[PDB]
This record gives sequence, structure tokens and C-alpha cells, in this order.
Amino acid sequence: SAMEDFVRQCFNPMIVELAEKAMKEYGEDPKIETNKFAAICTHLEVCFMYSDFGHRFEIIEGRDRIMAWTVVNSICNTTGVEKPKFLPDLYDYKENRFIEIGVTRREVHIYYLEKANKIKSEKTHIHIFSFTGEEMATKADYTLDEESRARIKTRLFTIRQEMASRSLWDSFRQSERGE
Ligand SMILES: Cc1nc(-c2[nH]c(Br)cc(=O)c2O)no1
Ligand SMILES: [Mn+2]
Ligand SMILES: [Mn+2]
Repeated sequence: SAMEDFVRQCFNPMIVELAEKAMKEYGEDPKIETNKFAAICTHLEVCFMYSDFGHRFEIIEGRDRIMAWTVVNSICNTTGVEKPKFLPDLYDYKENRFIEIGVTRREVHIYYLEKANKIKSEKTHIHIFSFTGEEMATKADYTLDEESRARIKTRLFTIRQEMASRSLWDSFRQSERGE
């Protein structure tokens, strides 16, 4: 499958290795579930960019369940913020809130509604990015400055265009794996 080669060519080896772990540890083959592989890579990269564009952010995503829950519990004990039922992706120290990052191939409002209905906890802030350069955040609070969100949007659009240049974007968009 060309999707695997595209993933290995456009994503950092660290991100690819983390995605391979998240998949093979839980019984999934990145050679079979290629769309999910690409989606996990993209989501991890977006989370890491979000965090780097802050210090201000503590990355929960990219860790094993043990370490992620350890970090969440430590943040809850220090700041007193309520413990999320589902592992969020980041913690904002400035705004003092957990953040769930979503990357979708569908409309941002549909994915935002799905995410909100999933995590029935208003305190976890939701930020949805799309591959067409659109975003949607809880209360329209995008947390980051314009430049950081622009960089993330450019990266996402570039991933989509690279997929399209290899005739991979149609299969990826018509699939909902990873969201
Ligand atoms: C636990 C745990 N779940 C996730 C997760 N799963 C999917 Br599917 C889409 C996401 O955006 C996301 O953050 N990360 O940690
Ligand atoms: Mn997550
Ligand atoms: Mn997420």
C-alpha cells in the first residue's frame, strides 16, 4: 500500500514509531489499517505542534496509558481541576484547562458535536482542526495565537495535498478511522 510509504515519508520517525506502537500494542496492523495509521500520525503531529507553540502546554497524548494518567492525576492534585473521564490530549497551564484536539476529514461542526457528546465534561476544552484549513473551538476560544493555528492548518492542508498527489486523499477522507 502506498499509504504506508507516504506515512513513512511525510512524518517524523518518532511520530511513525509512536503510531506503530499505539496500533500494534492494541492489535492493529499499520499495513492493513493504513488510513488509521495516517490519521494517528497526523493527530500526534498536531498535538505536538500545539504544545510546542506554547511551558504553557503539558502533552498527555503520545504517552502510554500509565504515564498519561499519572500526568493527569498530578495536574489534578496540583491545580485541583476535576479529573477527566477520558484521557485528554493537552493541559493548558495559562488557561488552566484540559484540551481535547480533534483532526477530522468531515465538517468541523460534525466532529465537534461528536467529541462534545463523547466527553460530557464542559471543563475539557475542545479544538477541532480540519484538512481544509477550518477550526472550531469551545466558546470559539482557540487558545493559540493566529500564527500557531495558521501553521497547523498549513501542515494539515499540505498533508491532504500530498495524499491527493498520490491518489490517497479520496480513500482517506471517505474513511472515519482515527476520528
Ligand atoms: C485514551 C485516548 N483516546 C485518544 C483519542 N482517540 C481518537 Br479515535 C481521536 C482523538 O483525537 C484522541 O485524542 N487519545 O487518548
Ligand atoms: Mn488523545
Ligand atoms: Mn484528540
